[PDB]
Amino acid sequence: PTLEWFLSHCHIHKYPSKSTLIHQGEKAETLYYIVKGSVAVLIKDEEGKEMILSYLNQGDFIGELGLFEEGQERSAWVRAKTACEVAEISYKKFRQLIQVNPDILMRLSAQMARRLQVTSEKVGNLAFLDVTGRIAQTLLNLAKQPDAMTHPDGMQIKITRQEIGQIVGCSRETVGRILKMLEDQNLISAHGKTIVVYGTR
Amino acid sequence: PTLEWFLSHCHIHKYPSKSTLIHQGEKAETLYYIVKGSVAVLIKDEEGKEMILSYLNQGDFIGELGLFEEGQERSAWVRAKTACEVAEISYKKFRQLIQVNPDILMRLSAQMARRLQVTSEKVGNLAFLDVTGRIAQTLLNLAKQPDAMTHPDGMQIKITRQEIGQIVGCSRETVGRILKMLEDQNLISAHGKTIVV
DNA sequence: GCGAAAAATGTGAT
DNA sequence: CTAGATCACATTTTTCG
DNA sequence: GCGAAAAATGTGAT
DNA sequence: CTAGATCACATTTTTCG
Ligand SMILES: Nc1ncnc2c1ncn2[C@@H]1O[C@@H]2COP(=O)(O)O[C@H]2[C@H]1O
Ligand SMILES: Nc1ncnc2c1ncn2[C@@H]1O[C@@H]2COP(=O)(O)O[C@H]2[C@H]1O
Repeated sequence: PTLEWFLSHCHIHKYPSKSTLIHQGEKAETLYYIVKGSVAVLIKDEEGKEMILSYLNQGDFIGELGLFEEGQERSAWVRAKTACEVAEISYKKFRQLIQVNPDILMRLSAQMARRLQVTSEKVGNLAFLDVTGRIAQTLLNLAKQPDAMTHPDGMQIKITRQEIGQIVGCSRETVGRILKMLEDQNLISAHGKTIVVYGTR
Repeated sequence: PTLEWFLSHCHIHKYPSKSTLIHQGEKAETLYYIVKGSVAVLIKDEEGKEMILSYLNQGDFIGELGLFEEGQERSAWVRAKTACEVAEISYKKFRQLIQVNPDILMRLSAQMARRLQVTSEKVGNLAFLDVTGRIAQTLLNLAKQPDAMTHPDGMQIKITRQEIGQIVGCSRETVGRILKMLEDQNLISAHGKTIVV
């Protein structure tokens, strides 16, 4: 399949858990593709707080927002979540490749298009909702996220309050008090391993 | 170049001051092109409010997200800040134009990455800044803009308080109560006009 | 599948 | 314990015929 | 090159 | 008016050699 033409030119490498895959600011060097495992992508403010903006899992393409112009600094931080294998090709060679088969360039644009639907939703969520709203919404998202392991009354996830405050944009104390709130209503069962129960699965 | 070959196949239309060229929610088929004019992409909440998620101008492709996922919704709302001239091609045709001269595709994919980029910044200005912070860089970015006039020494953009309010995500009454404060803290001077120094 | 050490947490007036 | 929202309604600024 | 209506605004506790 | 951040350390639970 078309993928294998790229995945052959693209050098697979092992990256351990927590291993800072890409750093913000550097200069657009390679094009990356996750052949096993997962990744987190985050930015930080005036200086200090990091905020997650997306994860990405098997089959995505990291760092492609340079590719179409020259001299772009890295957009943001990309830090491995679980250990993963991120294969890669040099920008210059990607282009030459695009012409010998452009239906992978097609496949890239797909991700570069959907990621902005998701991201424009985010602006939505941080402008129109309040933290309880964002949290509730996010838990549903994460249930959808491939990470989840089923539990006989809803999708299970083992994430942490610190991280929710980080995706949600709020101090982890408020995560503590709201996750408690949605528990004393039966929307949530929660001990480190959280299960947001919506019935159906 | 690749541009004039591409365009030709596009029914060209002249939408007037504040038309609605894409209603959010509806069906996707048209990949538009502003051959002249300017757009304001919005998102709206079922209850009253909206957020100016982007300005788009001449040269920009529009309604591009449908194209790879067959069967979809029109992500947001495109309105019209001035009389424009927009071109149009059926997606399934555009897809054929891809597979004969693949340069036009790049030009959209590049239109995207720059967007993906500026929007991810928007995300952050919301999770990290004061209203003052926000209004402030909004008065800066609004000067890196095709429609702003190089006033005596600096940029003179016109844009109203409710307008800045929609971009920022803050109330109108705060916006005014605040930007005129960036005047004592001599960063701007205004009067309908916002003569960012 | 350990248990020492490393990380996450939560509670309240302002 | 601080930032920014929410009240109507005249005064004020802007809109082209 | 000028006059109505029309958009937009400011404020002030809380 | 009202929502959440927040300071600081006991205590609880999750990571890793
Ligand atoms: N909003 C976003 N959503 C998803 N991925 C993003 C977003 N912003 C940046 N990225 C990714 O993060 C990478 C960091 O810089 P690159 O230009 O290498 O490529 C970027 C994209 O792969
Ligand atoms: N983040 C964004 N920045 C700029 N324009 C956008 C953004 N999100 C959506 N749009 C544009 O608005 C269009 C709405 O309909 P489409 O999804 O067809 O395609 C969308 C884009 O062209």
